[PDB]
Order: sequence, then structure tokens, then C-alpha cells
Amino acid sequence: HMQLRLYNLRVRGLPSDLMGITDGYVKVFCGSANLGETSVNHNNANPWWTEEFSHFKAQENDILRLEVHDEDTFFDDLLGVCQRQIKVGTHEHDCYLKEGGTLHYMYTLSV
Ligand SMILES: [Ca+2]
Ligand SMILES: [Ca+2]
Ligand SMILES: [Ca+2]
Repeated sequence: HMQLRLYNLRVRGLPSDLMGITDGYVKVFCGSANLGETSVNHNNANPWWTEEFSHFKAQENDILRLEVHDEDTFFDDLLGVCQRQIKVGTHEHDCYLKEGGTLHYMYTLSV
């Protein structure tokens, strides 16, 4: 087992919602294990989140998948997906979201 820690999620420049400012949250997977989701950062085009995510059964080269969604009343909209293979150490990354904006994040993979 290796330990993965995913943290410092933030987005710059989310697009408009159908009505007003987007209500973003991030869902986190590692090797298709569901690691959970952040709270919704309501009415914020440039959110950052305090939440962090750990996975104590990771392996090097597992695929980290980050999904940025907009919360809505009837159907949430998936704005973008960032995927990469995890490497030992601490790494900072950014990702351009299909529907607009850029996601920045860090992770640490250990032991
Ligand atoms: Ca929407
Ligand atoms: Ca809103
Ligand atoms: Ca919304």
C-alpha cells in the first residue's frame, strides 16, 4: 500500500451557469476507488476548497481522476475531468476544463 493525499483544489474562471454564477464541487477517484467529493462552493467563479482526500491503499501509476461539477436542482453538469497516473513524491498540477476554467491541485504519494 502507498498513501495518496489530494489537496489544495482550486479553480480559476469557471463559465457562467444557466442562471448566474456556477456552484462548483470536485469528485475524486483513484484507480476507480471513490475517494469522495468536496462541498459545493456556491456562486463562485473562482472557488478554492478546504477539503482534502486520502487513500491508504494506493499504488504508483494508479489513475487519479478529478471531476469538476456544477451543482443544480435537477441534474448536475460535469464541466471537466482531469486524469493522470500518480507518481511517488509531491506534485503540483493544473488542468483545463472542457467547459471552461482551469483546475489546480496538489497530491502527495508516500511509502
Ligand atoms: Ca448548470
Ligand atoms: Ca449559482
Ligand atoms: Ca448550478
